[PDB]
Amino acid sequence: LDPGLQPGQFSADEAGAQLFAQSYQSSAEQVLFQSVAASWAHDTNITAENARRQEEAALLSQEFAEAWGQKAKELYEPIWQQFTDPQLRRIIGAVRTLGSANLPLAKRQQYNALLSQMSRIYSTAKVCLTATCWSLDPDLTNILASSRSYAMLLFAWEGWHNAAGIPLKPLYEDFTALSNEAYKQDGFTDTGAYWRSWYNSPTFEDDLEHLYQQLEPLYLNLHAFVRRALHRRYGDRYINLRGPIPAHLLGDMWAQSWENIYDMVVPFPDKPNLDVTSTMLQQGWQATHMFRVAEEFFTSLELSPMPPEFWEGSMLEKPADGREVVCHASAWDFYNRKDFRIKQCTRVTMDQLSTVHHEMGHIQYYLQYKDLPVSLRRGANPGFHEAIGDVLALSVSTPEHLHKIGLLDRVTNDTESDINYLLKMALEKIAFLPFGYLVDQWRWGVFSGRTPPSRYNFDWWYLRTKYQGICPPVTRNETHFDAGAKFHVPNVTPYIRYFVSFVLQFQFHEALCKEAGYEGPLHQCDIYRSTKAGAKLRKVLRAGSSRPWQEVLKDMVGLDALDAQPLLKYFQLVTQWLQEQNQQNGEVLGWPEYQWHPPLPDNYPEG
Ligand SMILES: O=C(N[C@@H](Cc1ccccc1)P(=O)(O)C[C@H](Cc1cc(-c2ccccc2)no1)C(=O)N[C@@H](Cc1ccc(O)cc1)C(=O)O)OCc1ccccc1
Ligand SMILES: *[C@@H]1O[C@H](CO[C@@H]2O[C@@H](C)[C@@H](O)[C@@H](O)[C@@H]2O)[C@@H](O[C@@H]2O[C@H](CO)[C@@H](O[C@@H]3O[C@H](CO)[C@@H](O)[C@H](O)[C@@H]3O)[C@H](O)[C@H]2NC(C)=O)[C@H](O)[C@H]1NC(C)=O
Ligand SMILES: *[C@@H]1O[C@H](CO)[C@@H](O[C@@H]2O[C@H](CO)[C@@H](O)[C@H](O)[C@H]2NC(C)=O)[C@H](O)[C@H]1NC(C)=O
Ligand SMILES: *[C@@H]1O[C@H](CO[C@@H]2O[C@@H](C)[C@@H](O)[C@@H](O)[C@@H]2O)[C@@H](O)[C@H](O)[C@H]1NC(C)=O
Ligand SMILES: [Cl-]
Ligand SMILES: [Zn+2]
Repeated sequence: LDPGLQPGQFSADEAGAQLFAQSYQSSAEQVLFQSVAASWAHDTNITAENARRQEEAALLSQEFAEAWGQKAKELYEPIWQQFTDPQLRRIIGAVRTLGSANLPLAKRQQYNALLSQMSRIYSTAKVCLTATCWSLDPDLTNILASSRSYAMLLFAWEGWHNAAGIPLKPLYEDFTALSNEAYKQDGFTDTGAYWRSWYNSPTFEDDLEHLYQQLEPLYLNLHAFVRRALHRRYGDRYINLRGPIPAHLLGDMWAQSWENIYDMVVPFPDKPNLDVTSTMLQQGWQATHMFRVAEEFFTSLELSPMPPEFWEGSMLEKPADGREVVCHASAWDFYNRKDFRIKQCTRVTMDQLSTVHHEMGHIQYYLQYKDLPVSLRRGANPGFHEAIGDVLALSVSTPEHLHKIGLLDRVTNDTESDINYLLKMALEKIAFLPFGYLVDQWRWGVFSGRTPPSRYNFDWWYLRTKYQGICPPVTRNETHFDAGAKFHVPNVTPYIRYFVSFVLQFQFHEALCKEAGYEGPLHQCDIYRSTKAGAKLRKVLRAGSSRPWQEVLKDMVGLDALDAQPLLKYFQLVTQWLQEQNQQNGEVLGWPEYQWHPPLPDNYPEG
């Protein structure tokens, strides 16, 4: 590690602790910058040489983390817990936390290579027919979204899970052992405990569970209604009205979002067609337009536009030249207060439009807190970061806002239209809740040793059935590693943030709508052009992680805790409607025939 990047001396009291933190953050900017740059170079251009460079960049970060970490522990370890300044307690608490830098050299390199190999496998995995091969993004995504052929959907589902999952398992086991080894030397019982500590709530898991209890009836009812619709199209052989839904029929590879089957479930088809995708295509929208339209919403709020460095540096389309990339969307902070980028293999679609806003939400956060000390450049909690863009997308997707941007010709205000809109939103937002909740439950069990390699898939599918009410359409066994077929698992990034942001985003929406002086039903609010809503959001963004999230929430929303009530109020009309539909249809809520799996199609597997 470069002499300039190494730590000096500071006194072993609270006041020396203050000066230590000041120089730490000064050197960290350059280390973070070269780390992110090396990751950028790789994720936008997956080569062995670029993986190597990224790995050597991670080693440097680990040396850095070691030097300042050992120093922070040398001076402050026994005393920093009783320190009077709680913000200093945070930063020093984070510097005494070495992570992977706790590993000896050989194991650091082992760790770094594993992250690189898992990433490459997920992002370059393909499903071959017999010479031509389909990628996840766009090919398999498109199939799952628009094919209504059972065997074609199954081919894509099975192919993807087999191709991504199977080779990942050995590497995932080794990663887990080394991640746990690293973080246990930091005093955590396992890596899952570390991840959970970011929410600093001794009661985190109980709070989440109480939240899910309130939300579960909404899911059960959406599930039953949707399953009925699928039965009408796939028949009695492939759909069990008292069983779980096959996992490949819900419009999405992970059955995590159901918006793509909206056309099958829409209650009042005579009302404006709220799936704007075809209108976008008919009008000739491109990635560029999508990002510009999203930017303009942000500026209508008197938030920052994207800087020139964003437009010149970002990757907004999947490259056409022989180049493999990580296609999964991400927002990037280079930690030089100048470069900020999005990397997204953008598709011309309504859900991709929401994704664009979601990604730009991350960037906007980066722009607003760029002048904070480096350690305070995070969300109030990770869920805050995830909720920013979705909140704007809640406004954008209202029929009225879509009309304003030329994506919907007619404007209607009636109970039929509302039911249509709220159902579409439920398929996006309510359908996700079980999945957003279950992913880290699985992964927390893995980290704790409750779920050993011998039960990876067994436990995955237990949770998938328990929460989502779905079943794999083909038989799985422990050779399969179906969790590794989801991006966030091999890319070693946490998931509970998304369950938190799905609750949080309706809390934010309510507050910004009230702040904008909007008096109507919550699901018809559009905060577009509300500078008052903008100023209120800006305060949250400019705060970064400088204050406990409970206080930031309180200032914004009026409550210091997560709360499902604004989500419930938002969906009240369709919740009551779906209940009534199901009772009139004499549906069974849930999947009592838990053991049920669909048969194979007659000509499986040949297409
Ligand atoms: O860029 C990311 N994170 C990206 C993932 C990533 C993490 C680490 C390394 C590399 C990449 P994403 O979550 O923007 C990338 C995207 C977001 C998304 C999807 C969608 C969407 C909407 C409708 C239909 C389908 C998808 N909308 O937004 C993501 O991973 N989403 C999750 C969960 C999700 C789903 C729906 C949704 O509305 C929001 C979130 C998923 O795809 O499974 O991190 C920024 C950041 C910085 C500091 C602190 C916290 C977060
Ligand atoms: C779509 O329509 C709804 C419903 O509109 C109401 O009911 C209809 C059947 C008709 O009788 C309408 O004339 C009637 O307004 C609209 O929701 C309503 O918005 C109005 C105006 O913003 C609200 O009135 C306000 O109510 C507050 C108290 O909460 C007062 O302080 C204000 O002075 C003002 O009177 C009304 O509460 C609200 N009604 C309901 C049931 O939610 C909605 O605005 C409209 N949406 C769009 C996009 O046009
Ligand atoms: C993708 O990464 C590779 C490195 O793996 C880049 O190839 C280098 O490009 C420079 C300048 O063109 C050459 O001087 C080097 O000799 C190349 N290195 C190797 C190992 O071939 C390549 O430029 C990147 N592609 C894109 C589009 O950015
Ligand atoms: C796990 O399963 C592997 C493949 O699955 C099997 O073949 C497919 C095409 C389906 O027909 C399915 O019913 C079968 O389970 C097997 O090749 C492998 O041997 C199994 N692993 C173990 C340890 O038994
Ligand atoms: Cl998280
Ligand atoms: Zn995100």
